[PDB]
Amino acid sequence: QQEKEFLESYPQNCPPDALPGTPGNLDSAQEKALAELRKLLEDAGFIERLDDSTLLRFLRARKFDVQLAKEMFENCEKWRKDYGTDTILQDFHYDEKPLIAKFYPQYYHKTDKDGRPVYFEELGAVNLHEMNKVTSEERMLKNLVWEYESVVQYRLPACSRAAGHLVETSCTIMDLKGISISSAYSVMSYVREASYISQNYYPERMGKFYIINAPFGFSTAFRLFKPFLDPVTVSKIFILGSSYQKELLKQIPAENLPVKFGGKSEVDESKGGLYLSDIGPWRDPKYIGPEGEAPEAFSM
Ligand SMILES: O=C(NCc1ccc2c(c1)OCO2)c1ncc(Br)cc1F
Repeated sequence: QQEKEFLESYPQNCPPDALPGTPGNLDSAQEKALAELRKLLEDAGFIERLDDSTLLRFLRARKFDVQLAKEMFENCEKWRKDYGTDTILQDFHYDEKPLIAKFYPQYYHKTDKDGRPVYFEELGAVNLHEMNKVTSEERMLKNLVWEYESVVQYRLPACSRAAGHLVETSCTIMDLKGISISSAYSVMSYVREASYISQNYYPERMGKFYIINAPFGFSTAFRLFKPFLDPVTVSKIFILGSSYQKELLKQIPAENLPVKFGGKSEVDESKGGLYLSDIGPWRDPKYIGPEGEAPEAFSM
């Protein structure tokens, strides 16, 4: 089978200091639960996506409850059927991206110190009025699941090879510079849907989340209630104000961080600039495997 060929083409163990329940770091209890859940899925008829990394993501998502995790998996499979996710990399074509990239900037640029692909989202700059001139929110969400499928199929394997260990997760940087109460309400619908797709259909894919240029009240609230979030979440999520450069550089090598966020990585304006760039390990022949090089989101 070619799923066998694929998972053998990149490192499959997480580093030993990763949170427990991750691949390669399983205690006796968890080990039993994993094949127990697998058996049920096999019995239920599933053939696809029954690998350790996948099943453990759902397991870690339901505190290792084998039954709730089966529900989660089944629902996701149903969604993949209805939504058409298994074929989205062929069917969907976001050809309007060049026109609307400035309106809502979203790009993947290199990796962080743990080998995770970095996702940049400049939400603060969002201008939906201009965007809705050319696209719909239905189309914005397809592009989200398209990018997501790109990460799973092409970005994460390449990142795994480039780092020497399994990379299951992305590192998200969300820039609020420019956000207002007006525009906040205007993107709530999209963010809420994206959040639902993320948690329910792509569990445990979020590894680091940085919000930068947060407004004072938002920044403050997090600071005050920090002592009451569980320590696993408090190590994944960072809400930062206007001085985030040193915080980003602890997580992303300066050579991989865009100059505009305080690093050295540059992108030629000849290729459409950073808003249209997709640079990383997934574009390097040394780290591309039997999956082949990933697609590009648009024609040009
Ligand atoms: O969880 C993820 N990203 C974190 C995140 C960060 C901001 C968001 C969001 C999700 O959904 C809405 O806004 C996430 N990352 C990569 C892949 Br593939 C799937 C995902 F669900």
